[PDB]
Amino acid sequence: GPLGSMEDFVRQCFNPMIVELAEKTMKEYGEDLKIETNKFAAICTHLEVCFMYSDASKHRFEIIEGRDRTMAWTVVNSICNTTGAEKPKFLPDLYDYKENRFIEIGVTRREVHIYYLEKANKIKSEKTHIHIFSFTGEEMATKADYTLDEESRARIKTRLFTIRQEMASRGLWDSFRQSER
Ligand SMILES: [Mn+2]
Ligand SMILES: [Mn+2]
Repeated sequence: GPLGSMEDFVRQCFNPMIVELAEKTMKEYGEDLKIETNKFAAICTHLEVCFMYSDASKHRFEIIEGRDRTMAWTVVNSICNTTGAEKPKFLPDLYDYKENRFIEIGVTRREVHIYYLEKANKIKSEKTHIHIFSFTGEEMATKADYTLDEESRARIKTRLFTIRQEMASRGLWDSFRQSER
C-alpha cells in the first residue's frame, strides 16, 4: 500500500497554469511548497474551484484570485469606483456583475459551517457574499443564496470529489484532511 508525494500529484492532476499561479501565490509569501505541500494542493484546488465557478457563467464574473495584490486591488478599486460600492478590507475571489457584489470562495476539508463562520468572522464586511465547498459534496452559502444553478455546482463538487479520491488512491488524503488547522 504505497504512499505518494503530494507535489507529484499536484503536478500530475492539476493544470500547469493553475500550478504556476499556486507557486506564485506561495512565493509572494515566501513559503516553501516543499514544507507546505498540502497547502500547495489546497491552493491549486481553491484556484481551480474559483475558475470553474467563473466558467459556469461566462461574462458574469470578474476574477480577482490568482492576480498580483497590486493588480487585484486595481480591479477591485476600478469596480468600486464604477459602482460606488464599499472597498472590502480583504481581497475577495470574484465579483458578481449580476448581483453586483464581491464573492469569497472557500474550500474546506472540514465541516462547511465552521469554515463559513470563520470566514464570516474574519472578513468583517457583511457585503461580501460567501460560498463554501467541501470535498464531500457539501456547500454553505450566505443567505442560502447559491448564485449558480445545481448542475454547475455539481460540476465543481464532482471535480473536488475526483481530486479527493485520486488523492486517496495515493494515500495523500488522510494527511491532507488532517492538515487543516
Ligand atoms: Mn483568494
Ligand atoms: Mn477564498
